[PDB]
Amino acid sequence: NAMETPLEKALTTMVTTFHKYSGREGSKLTLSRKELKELIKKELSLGSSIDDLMKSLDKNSDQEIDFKEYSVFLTMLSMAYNDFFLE
Amino acid sequence: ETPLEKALTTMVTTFHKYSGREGSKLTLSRKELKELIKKELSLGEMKESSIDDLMKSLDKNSDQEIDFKEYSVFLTMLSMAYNDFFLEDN
Ligand SMILES: [Ca+2]
Ligand SMILES: [Ca+2]
Ligand SMILES: [Ca+2]
Ligand SMILES: [Ca+2]
Ligand SMILES: [Ca+2]
Ligand SMILES: [Ca+2]
Ligand SMILES: [Ca+2]
Repeated sequence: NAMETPLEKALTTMVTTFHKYSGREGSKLTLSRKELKELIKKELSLGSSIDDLMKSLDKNSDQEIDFKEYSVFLTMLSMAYNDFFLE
Repeated sequence: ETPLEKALTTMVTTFHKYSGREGSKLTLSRKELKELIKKELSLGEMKESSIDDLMKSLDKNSDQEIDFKEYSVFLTMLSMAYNDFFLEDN
């Protein structure tokens, strides 16, 4: 939909990126650690601290990252750039 | 460079496009929040009553400014809304 604003397209990409990787194993509604790392490896530039990331994110302790837990991860990455924003 | 990386960059630069217009360059006034919503989201014009309520819900420290952390709660409302749409659609 070309008529979506730049922000709308961004938010859409955040949502589709989750579901692109959550449907590889297990529930398609959640990311396993394997699935998380594969989104991290392929979609981000972050190349034992995953499993620590995994734990910080898994607020319900169910071993899986759902959409609300992934949104917190995205905000972490956003804030890291916002902290040092130079106009 | 990835779509997801450009998306997160957009979250930041959009905030700053409007937060730097007046007052603190790092926070959105009520004016700046209303202008962000008007321009950067499609249709659905927000009434003054609606801006008030969203302002008061986001402004957890009552300084009448929306900082990036408070603004991140709004982005999540929008993501969550589209997630529900994507789930139904798929
Ligand atoms: Ca899965
Ligand atoms: Ca979980
Ligand atoms: Ca979380
Ligand atoms: Ca401002
Ligand atoms: Ca926009
Ligand atoms: Ca505030
Ligand atoms: Ca907050």
